[PDB]
Amino acid sequence: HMAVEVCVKAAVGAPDILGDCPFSQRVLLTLEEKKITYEMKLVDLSNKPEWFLKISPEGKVPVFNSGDGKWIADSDVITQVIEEKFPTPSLVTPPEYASVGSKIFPSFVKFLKSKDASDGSEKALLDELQALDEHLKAHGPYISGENVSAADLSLGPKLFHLQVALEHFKGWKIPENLTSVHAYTKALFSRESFVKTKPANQYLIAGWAPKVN
Amino acid sequence: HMAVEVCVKAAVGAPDILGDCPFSQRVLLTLEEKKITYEMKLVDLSNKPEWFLKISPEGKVPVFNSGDGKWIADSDVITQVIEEKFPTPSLVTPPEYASVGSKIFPSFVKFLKSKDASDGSEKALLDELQALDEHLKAHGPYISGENVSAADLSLGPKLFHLQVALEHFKGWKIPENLTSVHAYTKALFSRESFVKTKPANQYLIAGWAPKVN
Repeated sequence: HMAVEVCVKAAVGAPDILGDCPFSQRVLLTLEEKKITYEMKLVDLSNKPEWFLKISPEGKVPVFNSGDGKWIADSDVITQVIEEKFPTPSLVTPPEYASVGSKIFPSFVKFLKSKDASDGSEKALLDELQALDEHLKAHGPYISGENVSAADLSLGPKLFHLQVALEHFKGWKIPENLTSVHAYTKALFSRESFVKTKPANQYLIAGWAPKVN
Repeated sequence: HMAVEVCVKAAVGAPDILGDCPFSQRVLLTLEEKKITYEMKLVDLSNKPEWFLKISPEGKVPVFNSGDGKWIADSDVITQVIEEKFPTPSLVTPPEYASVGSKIFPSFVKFLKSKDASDGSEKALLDELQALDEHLKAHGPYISGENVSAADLSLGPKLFHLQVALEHFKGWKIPENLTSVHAYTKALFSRESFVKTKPANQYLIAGWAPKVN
């Protein structure tokens, strides 16, 4: 029977280069951490190939094959299907810590797209990071203590995008007085799985550039 | 080891009565169709019990246990975790038909909440149902032909809510010139699994009533 497969976003105009999808990176982080043998198939969404449109006709990424031939979409769905089919090593996050940092990504996009300083977007984002800092100071170094879980593989890519896009477009960085957020991103981003699956800053910025204007 | 379990919304003030959650009904429809032995645990969200807040601390429904002790949320996640752990009988919808009727439910809520007739909400909903009718006329009686799949178990509850809430609050019904939508809802709603898991019209209307005003 079939191999384990994942289709993710490639850099625009470079089909052999990994793109900036943070939902695709969550799935890649899961597959790496569980030491599963798989194949990453890159798709340039501005030039959707024949084989891709067969597998995912609505052109959405990521799409995953567990080796059964049935292609499934949505990174929440995918990472949970992976947890069931490949339970060891466990990456289960306790439900008490499931929604930790849930509003950081929407607040990041809100502040990035912003043109007004009286917007309240910066404060709303800062308040969201202050809450994450408090949670990490109390129950860290990761979302669920001493070990990396699913919630980290989801939030990690989102904080990476926040870091690169806000520095480039705004000159804004997660403030250093948020010591627990910083130890968290320092620890998470330096992981063998993150370093491998992270997009080059270049493609992250290029991807966000049209949405900023 | 543990039993298969699902926590769903109960009628407000009646913990022994099945509530109106259409995402919970999708999961119940999946569990019935796959002839899986499970237990439905009812939760009155206006009076969240002790045991429930342990299992799902963010108070969200549905929540599901496949018998491993690990509670999971989101009906898209749940129904796909069920498809992997219990593949026979298959309920896989081909991805080509995955997004069929995707905008019907948001358009229904838009038109229900509406106070203006010049809103364009009615037409937007009608256009969405006309497209579903065309798809069903061409590739029916269900979303994926002759047999019921996952997409039907998702859309079915949504069309049921649309039917009951729009008749009660607006005097609006899916027009009868949409013959394929009607054969579809006639076939789907009469199924042993639907009849069993459907909320009483009463609790559907009561649930929507505060959101209409």
